[PDB]
Amino acid sequence: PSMKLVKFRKGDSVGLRLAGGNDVGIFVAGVLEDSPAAKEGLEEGDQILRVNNVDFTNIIREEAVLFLLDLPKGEEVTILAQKKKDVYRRIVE
Repeated sequence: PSMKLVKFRKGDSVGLRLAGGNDVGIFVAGVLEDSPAAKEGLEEGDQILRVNNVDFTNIIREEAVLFLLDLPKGEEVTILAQKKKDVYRRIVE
């Protein structure tokens, strides 16, 4: 509708730093310089809605982190996201 659907190959890690969790949702807090996730256009302040076929709209940050780590190395990741800069800037507190 007015979102982002990105597909990139995970190398060693997804290179995403995460903020939020549970109620507020999972947000990109940092995207590693020149990583596949960056090149595909993911950016600090996007909300992550779905990773592959897993809904990310009510997940505890620590499970989100591990799930991203647990994605298999060298495989294609599909991320559904939406830019929520304003909510994000409020959220990080």
